[PDB]
Parts: sequence; C-alpha cells; structure tokens
Amino acid sequence: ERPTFYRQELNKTIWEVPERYQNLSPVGSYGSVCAAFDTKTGLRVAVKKLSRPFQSIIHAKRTYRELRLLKHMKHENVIGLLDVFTPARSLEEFNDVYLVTHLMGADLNNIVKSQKLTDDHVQFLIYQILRGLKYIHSADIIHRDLKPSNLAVNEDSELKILDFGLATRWYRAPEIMLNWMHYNQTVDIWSVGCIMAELLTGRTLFPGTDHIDQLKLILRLVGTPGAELLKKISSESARNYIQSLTQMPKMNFANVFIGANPLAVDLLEKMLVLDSDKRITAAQALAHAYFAQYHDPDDEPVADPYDQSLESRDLLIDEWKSLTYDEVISFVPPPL
Ligand SMILES: O=C(CSc1cn(CCNC(=O)c2cccc(C(F)(F)F)c2)c2ccccc12)Nc1ccc2c(c1)OCCO2
Ligand SMILES: CCCCCCCCO[C@@H]1O[C@H](CO)[C@@H](O)[C@H](O)[C@H]1O
Ligand SMILES: CCCCCCCCO[C@@H]1O[C@H](CO)[C@@H](O)[C@H](O)[C@H]1O
Repeated sequence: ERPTFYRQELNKTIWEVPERYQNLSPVGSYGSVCAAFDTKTGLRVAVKKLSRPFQSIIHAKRTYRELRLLKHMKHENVIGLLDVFTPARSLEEFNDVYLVTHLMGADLNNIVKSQKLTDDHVQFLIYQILRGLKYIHSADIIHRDLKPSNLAVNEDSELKILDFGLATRWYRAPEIMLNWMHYNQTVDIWSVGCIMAELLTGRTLFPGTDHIDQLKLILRLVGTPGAELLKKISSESARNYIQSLTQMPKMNFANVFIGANPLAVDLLEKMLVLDSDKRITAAQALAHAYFAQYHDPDDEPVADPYDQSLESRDLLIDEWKSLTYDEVISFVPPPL
C-alpha cells in the first residue's frame, strides 16, 4: 500500500513525493508548484506543496478548507484532485500536504494574449465558465474573484475554474469593490461579462487605474442606479452619496460591441446590470441561444450542498491537523 518516496530539492524547497511522479519541474508561486509526469497513469500533472500548513490555527484551518473544497469539487470545468499525499506515516509525523491535479500549463491570459477571439471560440470558452459556475453555485459557493488568472486553459481551450491563481480588480462586481456584505452568486456573472467582453473586443472592459476610476468606468457603461436599485441600499451614507450624483443613461451595448454577434451583445446586457438581483444566473445563461451549438441540458451537472460550516469553526491546531489527516487518508482517486 505505502508507495516508496524519494526526496529532492527544488527551488531551495525539499520535496518528498511517491515514485510514480517523475521529472519534477518548478513552475512558480499556499506553496510551490512543479509540473511532473505521473508514470502510474501516463498524465502530465501539476503538484503543489502546501507551504507551512500547520504552523498556526489559521494556516491549519486554511489547509483543511482547501483540502475539503477540492475533494468535493468534481466537474470538468472546476479544478479537482487526481491525488493527495503526505510523506508521513502517522498523525505524529504529519507536517506536509501535497495536492495533485492535471497539468493545464496556462491560464486564460496565456491563451488569449490580449487578442480578439472568433465568436465560436468565445462561445466555447464562456460556456465552460458558466457550466463550471453553475456547478459551484449549486453547492452554495460564490467565487467572488473570477478573473482570467483564475482560469486554467490548455492547448485545446478546455477550461477550469480555480480557487486561487498563479488588473487584479478589473473583473470584480461593483458591489464587491464597494464592500457590501451581502452578495448574490451573480457577483460571479458580472465577472463573466467582463471576461466575455474582453474576448470579443481585445480590450479590457473596465481598465481602471484605481478603485474609484474603475467605479467611474463601470458607471459610464451601465448608468447610475435608478429608483428600484436605490430603495435597496441600506447604508444611509452610501444612499445619499449616490443621489448626489448626476444621473447618467446606460450605454447601448450595440455601440460598445460594434459588429459582435447580436446574441453576444444580448447576453452581455443580461450579465452587466448594475442591480445584482437582475442579472442572469449561470443556469439561465447556459440556456441562452448564444450557446446553441454547445448547450446540453443533460450534461450540465449540479453539486450536492457543501457544508461551509465545518470550515469556519474555531478549533485548536491539532484538531485541524487531525481532521486534515483523516481527509488525506479517506481520499479516493477519480475513475481514470
Ligand atoms: O496546470 C496546472 C494545474 S491547473 C492551475 C492551477 N493554477 C493555480 C496554481 N495552482 C497549481 O498549479 C496547482 C497544482 C497542483 C494542485 C493544485 C490544486 F488546486 F490543489 F488542485 C493547484 C494555475 C495557474 C496557472 C496555470 C494553471 C494553473 N498548473 C500549472 C501548470 C503549468 C504551469 C503553471 C501551473 O504555472 C505556470 C507555468 O506552467
Ligand atoms: C457609495 C459610497 C461611495 C464613496 C466614494 C466617494 C469618494 C470619491 O471621491 C472621488 O475621488 C476622486 C479624486 O480623488 C474623483 O475621481 C471623484 O470625482 C471624487 O468624488
Ligand atoms: C455605484 C453604485 C453601485 C451599485 C451596486 C449595487 C448593485 C448590486 O445589486 C445589489 O447589491 C446587493 C448585493 O451585494 C444586494 O443586497 C442587492 O439586493 C442588489 O440590488
């Protein structure tokens, strides 16, 4: 049962892995990531060494949460695990945790290189994002920081959503920029809109220099809050500030996306509405005619509810450590 391990030093860091995994090579910035080859399956893989996983309660808690999350995410368009291992033989020697996933090689910038894509390519890429989003949203998880650097893409444009990555605010919902503390899943839809817009045009939709400039760019496009949106703002100061603004009309999107598929323009109008309750959901979007060539109602799976309460307890360091260890022990590789 216990595979044989071997040690070796990469970028000043000691890595201890099973023998199945050969030709380890660092690819960058928890911890550190090497591409490797998995001789057990024939697959190229990325391997992550968690950095200092059980050094403080907060490190411990974050480790547990990353492990839990990834073990529950099983979907073509969401990052998942092929393996999870520790050199340790027992809870007492347990101080390292390594996560294995399929090599993707590149994120969405790497694949796009600020260039305009064809409408077909655009449909395919956004479709996968929405298909992945539908899945995460069904588990009652909101991503909150969807951006191209949080999207793994390989040579054939097969795309996955990421928990954390390896400009950072250009994709954020305006309600997130303003630190509201109730949020819809549609904060994520907002981010899809900005991504899509960029892919159709070649240009960043809202390239602010800073927090306020970004909010000014957003207001130019989608106009100032109208009457329905105002009565939903509880903060009295926020409220008065907004009214103090000279009202501006929504731009028409046909003027902004000159010659794009009018179906592309339509969907984007449904993604980028200022009021979040009024934005298309990921499930409604997947049914939008723009994705006619890719939409399959029978292959857009949904997740079981993910208990977020287990991860936001206040446990001692050894409790988290032991719970993470069980999670390592109980792991089962996907069918392959
Ligand atoms: O291809 C992959 C796997 S998908 C990916 C994830 N991330 C977030 C960083 N996390 C990991 O890489 C990671 C590794 C193991 C386990 C896990 C866990 F989340 F826990 F499952 C995550 C990426 C960032 C950029 C591009 C792809 C990815 N990685 C990879 C491949 C080639 C690269 C590269 C990274 O860096 C650029 C040089 O070439
Ligand atoms: C909903 C509450 C919003 C508070 C934001 C108000 C603070 C914005 O103050 C802003 O700073 C910039 C110059 O420094 C300018 O671009 C703006 O015109 C100016 O009003
Ligand atoms: C410049 C003013 C920006 C307006 C941002 C509000 C648009 C988001 O929409 C609102 O946001 C909240 C989600 O956090 C919800 O509580 C509200 O129900 C929803 O209307």
